[PDB]
Amino acid sequence: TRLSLEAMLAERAMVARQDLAGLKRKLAGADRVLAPQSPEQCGRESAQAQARSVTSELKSAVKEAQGLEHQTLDFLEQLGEYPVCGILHGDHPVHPSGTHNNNGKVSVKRQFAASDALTCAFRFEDSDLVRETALKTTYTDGTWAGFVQRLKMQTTRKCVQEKVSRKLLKQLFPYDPQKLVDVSGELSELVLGIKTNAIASAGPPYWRTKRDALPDMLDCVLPLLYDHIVRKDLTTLRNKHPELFLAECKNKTDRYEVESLGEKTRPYFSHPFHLSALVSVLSQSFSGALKIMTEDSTSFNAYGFSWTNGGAEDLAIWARQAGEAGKKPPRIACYGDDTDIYYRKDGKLYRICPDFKQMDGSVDATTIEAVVDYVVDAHVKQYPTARQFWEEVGKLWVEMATQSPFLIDGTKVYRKMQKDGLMTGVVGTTLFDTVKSALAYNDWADQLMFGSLNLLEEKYAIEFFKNKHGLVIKEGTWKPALVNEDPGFGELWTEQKFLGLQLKVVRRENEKVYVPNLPFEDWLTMWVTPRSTETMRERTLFDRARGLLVTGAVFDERARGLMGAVINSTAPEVVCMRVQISDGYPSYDWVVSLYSRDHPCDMPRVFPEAATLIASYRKQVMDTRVVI
Amino acid sequence: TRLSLEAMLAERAMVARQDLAGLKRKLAGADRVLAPQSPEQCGRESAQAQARSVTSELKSAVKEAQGLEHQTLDFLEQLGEYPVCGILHGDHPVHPSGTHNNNGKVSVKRQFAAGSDALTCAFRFEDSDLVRETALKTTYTDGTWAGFVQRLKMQTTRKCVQEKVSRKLLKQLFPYDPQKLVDVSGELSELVLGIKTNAIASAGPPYWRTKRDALPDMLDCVLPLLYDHIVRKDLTTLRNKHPELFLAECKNKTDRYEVESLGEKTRPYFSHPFHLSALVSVLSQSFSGALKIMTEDSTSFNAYGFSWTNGGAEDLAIWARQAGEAGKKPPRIACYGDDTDIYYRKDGKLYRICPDFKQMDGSVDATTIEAVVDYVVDAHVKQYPTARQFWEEVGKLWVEMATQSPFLIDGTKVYRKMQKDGLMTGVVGTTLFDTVKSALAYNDWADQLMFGSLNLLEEKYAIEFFKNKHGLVIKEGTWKPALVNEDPGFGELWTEQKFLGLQLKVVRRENEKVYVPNLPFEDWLTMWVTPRSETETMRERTLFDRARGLLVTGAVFDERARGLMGAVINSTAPEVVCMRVISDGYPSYDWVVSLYSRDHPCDMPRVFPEAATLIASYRKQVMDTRVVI
RNA sequence: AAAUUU
RNA sequence: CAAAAUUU
RNA sequence: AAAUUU
RNA sequence: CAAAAUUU
Ligand SMILES: O=c1ccn([C@@H]2O[C@H](COP(=O)(O)NP(=O)(O)OP(=O)(O)O)[C@@H](O)[C@H]2O)c(=O)[nH]1
Ligand SMILES: O=c1ccn([C@@H]2O[C@H](COP(=O)(O)NP(=O)(O)OP(=O)(O)O)[C@@H](O)[C@H]2O)c(=O)[nH]1
Ligand SMILES: [Mn+2]
Repeated sequence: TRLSLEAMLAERAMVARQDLAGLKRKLAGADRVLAPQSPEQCGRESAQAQARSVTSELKSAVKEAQGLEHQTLDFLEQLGEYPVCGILHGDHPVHPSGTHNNNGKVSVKRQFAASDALTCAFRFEDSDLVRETALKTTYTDGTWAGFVQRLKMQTTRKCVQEKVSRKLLKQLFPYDPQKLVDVSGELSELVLGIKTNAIASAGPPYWRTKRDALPDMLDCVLPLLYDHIVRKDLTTLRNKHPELFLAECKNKTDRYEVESLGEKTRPYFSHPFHLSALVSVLSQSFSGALKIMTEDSTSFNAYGFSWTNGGAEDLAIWARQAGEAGKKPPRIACYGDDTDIYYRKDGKLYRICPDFKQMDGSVDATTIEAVVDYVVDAHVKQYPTARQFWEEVGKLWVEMATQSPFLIDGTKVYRKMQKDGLMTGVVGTTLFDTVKSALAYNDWADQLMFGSLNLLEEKYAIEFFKNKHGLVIKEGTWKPALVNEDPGFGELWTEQKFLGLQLKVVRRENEKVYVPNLPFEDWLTMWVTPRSTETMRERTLFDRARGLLVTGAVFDERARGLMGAVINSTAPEVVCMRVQISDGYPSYDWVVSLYSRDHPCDMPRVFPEAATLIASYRKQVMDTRVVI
Repeated sequence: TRLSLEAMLAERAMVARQDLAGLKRKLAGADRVLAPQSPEQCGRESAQAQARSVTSELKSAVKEAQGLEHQTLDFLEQLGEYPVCGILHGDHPVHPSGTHNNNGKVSVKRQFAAGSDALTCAFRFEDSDLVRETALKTTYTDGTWAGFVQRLKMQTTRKCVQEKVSRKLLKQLFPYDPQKLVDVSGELSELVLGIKTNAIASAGPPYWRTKRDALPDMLDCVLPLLYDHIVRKDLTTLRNKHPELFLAECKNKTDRYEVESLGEKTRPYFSHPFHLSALVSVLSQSFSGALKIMTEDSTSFNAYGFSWTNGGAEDLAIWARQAGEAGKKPPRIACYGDDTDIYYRKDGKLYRICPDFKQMDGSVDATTIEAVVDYVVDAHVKQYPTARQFWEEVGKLWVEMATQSPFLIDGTKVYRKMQKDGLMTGVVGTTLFDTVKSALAYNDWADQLMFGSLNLLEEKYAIEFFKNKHGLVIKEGTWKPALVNEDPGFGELWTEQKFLGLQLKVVRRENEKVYVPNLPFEDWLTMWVTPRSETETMRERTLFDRARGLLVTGAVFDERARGLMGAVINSTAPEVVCMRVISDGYPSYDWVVSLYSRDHPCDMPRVFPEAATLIASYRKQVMDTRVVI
């Protein structure tokens, strides 16, 4: 009741942005700063019909592939059935009563189920292109057949142990010791500091979101785990409550090639919240301290690299200092299985952008153990009072990464027969892949110095990584290319992709700004396969179009036109409504600014008078000093 | 959707306090710090039945009194009918279609309706005969036509006396800090945006909706129009073209009324246009913020701003004691509207009078009103001279609203007060105007004591004096001088009289004396059973809040009232105590004593000390990572 | 809430 | 969405 | 949101 | 709740 008028106006503002009908009415006359758009190609009805037709074909293709028989799970170790956890937190079990329980045994059921975006594509683009694009890739749960095949490939690959030491990791993966979290502090506070996905599964035995399981984890399971860690008593705990150390093997819903649905569906592992949270203390602290290649010339690390705020140009600057192959250091930087390589032949700069196939399967136990050691050691050198505890956590970490028992479908509990091979989904997954990859390329570079310059060639490179590192180069990814070291306006560094994107130079006045880029076809693939009321659907179209523009679609003339069309199609009320109000849009100029070294600024408003129109008030200066 | 666990816990905490069902489950049986309470007298069904029975009698009494004929409104000037305002703000009229409009004329309909959980609680925990007689004596009601018109006439037609007043005299009685005054030479929009108001109060004509709903129409449309016409000396053009912009509504106040006197007494007030009140509030609120009170400055007669808390109750006593021998040295006099505390000595002994004026607004003369407006405007322009002319124009509007505004009552007929004298209660500054008139009269009273007229201490001559010399009527039985207990014993009263509706009492804390407000049980009980007013939960929560409020105001210092409020508090379900709406605390005796003392502020004690952790299902446990393994 | 990436 | 990096 | 006061 | 003062 008793409120200042200023405050009252603010309250009215918030409330107003929730009333769609009122927004629609107040914005109805407003000047709209339209995005650049390409013209319509056909009407709603035709576009919907074409979308329906494509969706219908995809649905049958997916349903057929999902119907395929899957091969036996004999390649895994069998450990029988596990009893459901009996642990109570107050008046309820930590494992909910009616869930994931077949006659007292833990059970799971894999889901393999069978577009607004697609309609937009047909509305604004050539039918044949949209149709062939939409029929090649689909966002899907995948297939049993594909799931099991990839699982086998991930769990039974012949690996090679890397030759690694702390000295070598210090060189390739330098970090700032002062940025490491003081893990000598009290454990509860440290755990409370970790970030996570609130709606991700908390794993066994919570069988609900991390948000829902949080109290059960912190108040009940974590102290129990701590007590048993510090008393060297984990085996008692494991035997009495096996579900506390159980993972779930899941099929990843993803953008999969329709052609290969029955051969390829990615598995990952969801671990218990209490274990992942504990390991995250070390892992997230270490991530925060890690340098990237653009900050330290010895680092092979791109885990942490950003294209924005000069990053794209930093990559180029870093790359150019690469030396003559066999004489001076190349420039190599790794992010998981994805690597950018620069070297000179007769002073000319070359680039390779190779990838590894099902890489996690090739990550050897030595590399995993060395990475855990390096992270643990980094912390205990800086905070020595807590050495023993964190070494124990180190052991759990390694176990989760290599040997965790797991469910797939039903009650049968499996384990990977060999220790080698990374259990994708463990905390630190990406770091493990990055390190394995970097050790291999570090060895590769050493061999160049010893004179073996034929390792620059596809044939010998593929042989080398297979034989010497147990790593499989993805077909067609070893294609050295002459780099455009100083690109012209609108020209590319090379046609190759690193971290899914090409590097290009665009003009601003007479300056060159380095920005990400892809051909239209790639942007279109992303557009028509979203990674998923009428109002929320309309708003999602708006948001996805903005996102793609920002990522680099704005620098492709056809993609920019498509995204702009979608943006301009979004009703004013949907643009301006309160959301989890973002009523700006990525203009070309703003996106260029984002990738440049400019100070951060807000996206331009779609409706510049929205604030005042929504409030039904535009301030007018009234001077109290006037002569009367 | 990626957050820290700490943040996730915080989100869960906020959500949890809104999930009543979950709160109910988690706090069921929780360790509860019970308030002191008197025992149950009867159960709910019996108490509800008794409440129903009392409510039924009150309803008939009110309905009968509302049926009484009212006297004609011929004592006011008639101005005919006003056309509804045609001003548009964008796609809508400022005066909404189909409201307050009788065939194109502004119209209004007075509401006198004949419409308790509180009463049920009273019966649950107190003697039936006492609750019943208490509840039948006072009711919260719209009042009556008969009573409304009688008080309206008394307010608009009283023979007033012009005060002898000047800036010099007001500086003396109403000192202020000039440095606290708002810089009113700033830009107008910013100044207006800075005023506080009641969001759900009527915005008046021509908006005919809440201030919250009318705010854009006011700021964006009407206020600039008003400003343009002010600065061009063109207000009469505006008045003629859009009369509704300068129209008030005369309304009946819903209030606690004696059932006996329903047909004789219902308070009238005036609701003015938002644009005019907002403008004047810039000056008035600024001035209120600068005003000193009697406990800060020995010359001040002003209690507008006084607080009983944080030593205030003791400050009153300290201030009072320095009163001198009547006819030799200054008394101690302090005014808040029509309510005044007076201290003097006869043969060195301290006496107290707590007189009140009857329908005081009717007695406030136009000279006093004009002087107060001048004093406030001048205070600002002395500090910020660049804006003199504008604020003098606002000064003129201010006077017009407080003495001569045209107004509706019921139907389309527009009235005006025939005489300029008499305050139109509801204008911005209402309380200050009353306070000043009252203080001028008492200042004169005190002067006459010095000139030798010591019989003005006596009821007979005091009443005569205020009537004849100031046009003010002392309410009967409010002039009763009393020997003050200057150093009160533990549990003793300063005197039995009320100032600002409360007695002053001394309570013991260890071996210290703390000065606190107090009333007899019957008064607290009257307040309890007549709330100044939806789920069962919100009703239960309101009971909890009213019980706490009364305790804090001083009910905690009466044994039976403390017991009643405590019983209500202890009856409140845990979920209702702990839900999102300080909130989950209760006023213990010790905490309330601390509030009235000069102690630093602290939170009320928790009803459920471990509520936070129980609700979260998490108690932090220290786990040491430095352990040897 | 959204986009890209691994 | 299992862990994650980069964006607004 | 709530109590008292004018 | 017409303007308000004090308080939680
Ligand atoms: O969502 C993801 C995608 C990829 N990765 C990591 O990326 C690495 C390789 O990805 P992958 O092992 O999942 N299969 P992939 O190599 O993509 O097969 P292909 O279709 O031939 O390219 C693995 O080591 C994963 O751990 C993730 O951790 N999460
Ligand atoms: O709710 C209120 C009460 C009082 N007042 C103002 O304060 C003045 C005195 O306040 P008052 O409330 O004590 N009563 P008064 O009308 O003088 O006589 P009576 O009814 O017999 O006790 C009134 O005359 C009004 O101007 C208000 O503005 N609002
Ligand atoms: Mn990959």
